[PDB]
Amino acid sequence: GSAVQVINASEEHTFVLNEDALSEVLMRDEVKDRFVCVVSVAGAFRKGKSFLLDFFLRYMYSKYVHHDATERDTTGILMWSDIFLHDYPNGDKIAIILLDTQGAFDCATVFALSTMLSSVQIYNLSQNIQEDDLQHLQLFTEYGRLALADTGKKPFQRLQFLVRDWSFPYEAEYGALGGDKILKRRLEVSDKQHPELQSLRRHISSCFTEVACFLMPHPGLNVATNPKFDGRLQDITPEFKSSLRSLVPMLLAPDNLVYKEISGQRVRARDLIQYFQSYMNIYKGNELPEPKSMLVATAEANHLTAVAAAKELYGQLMEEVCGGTRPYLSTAHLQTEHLRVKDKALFQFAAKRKMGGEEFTEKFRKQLEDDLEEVFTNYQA
Ligand SMILES: Nc1nc2c(ncn2[C@@H]2O[C@H](COP(=O)(O)OP(=O)(O)O)[C@@H](O)[C@H]2O)c(=O)[nH]1
Ligand SMILES: [Mg+2]
Repeated sequence: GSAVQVINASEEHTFVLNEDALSEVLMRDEVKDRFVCVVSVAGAFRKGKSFLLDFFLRYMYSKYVHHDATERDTTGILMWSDIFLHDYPNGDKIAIILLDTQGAFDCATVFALSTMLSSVQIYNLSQNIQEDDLQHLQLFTEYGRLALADTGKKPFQRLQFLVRDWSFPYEAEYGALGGDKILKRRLEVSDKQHPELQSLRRHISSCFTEVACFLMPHPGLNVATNPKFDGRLQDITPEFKSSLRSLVPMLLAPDNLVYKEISGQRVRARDLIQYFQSYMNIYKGNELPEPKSMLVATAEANHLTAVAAAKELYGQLMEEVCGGTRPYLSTAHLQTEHLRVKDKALFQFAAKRKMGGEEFTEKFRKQLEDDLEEVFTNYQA
């Protein structure tokens, strides 16, 4: 059809990455600018995830495109082949990504990826915001708390508690007005004497730019209880549809378009392909052990990305000004000219600022020099 959803990982029995696959799309000339949205939905299998998404399209394909008319046996996460570009004026230039968790679910421990990798997380919850649901949000409030000391800047931007089939609008009215009555409660109250480490209601704010909750009307017994739905639009309750119209926009079009911001700085799309394979290593270990750091893995991709960011620059400053149509023959101070570009590759490397440590970071520029300086010791003399 018009577009497909590409797998990124599998599971049974290992936990492969489809490196090419992810790469075979992000690298399209949406190589940029600003990965960003990066909107994801996750949570309870068949609490209607891959459906809220399916309206994210049949209602986005038409504010970015035609402005009027017109995981079967594997987990991992989805990406739609289509991607939604923008913008100007003071932008950006922004690609738009949709991920839809799925597959081996029986929240099935692949909500961290789909959150580590996301500028807008939609925790797709049912009935109520329970405590168990609140307990899956631990391994970030610590991971980030470190980072809070470390980077100094809150990782994670927006988490959207989405309550599907909320059923007492008389206490709290459907939508954002009541999303933030219910939420505010359940992060007061049982912060008072009741649970132990889930008392991370105290740390949450710090680790997210925006945390907000939304309450959905039950759609209807006919959608809820039917195998392979289509019917018609009437077949859905008006209360649902009226909510979408407040929902989907609320999230989409800028500035509800949320900038993916590692360290404290936006990121292009060509760098996701890094962050994707980086985390994914220390997930089920790549060997055995987890988690909390995490901060090892984020920094180590926070960093190796600037290397490849300031190595592309090297060539694309050297073999043009210092080579190519006037090639590889002595001057004898192309060296002097190469020092310049090497310097540029370091003087303009320290873009300010990534993160990871001190002896941990500069470890890399040690290997920029020794990987930059390996053209001075070249090529065929
Ligand atoms: N109760 C309820 N059911 C829904 C809602 N939205 C979709 N469904 C039903 O959920 C099923 C599909 O869920 P789906 O998104 O594919 O599974 P998931 O991706 O794993 O969450 C179908 O029966 C839909 O009728 C909702 O808001 N409430
Ligand atoms: Mg699904």
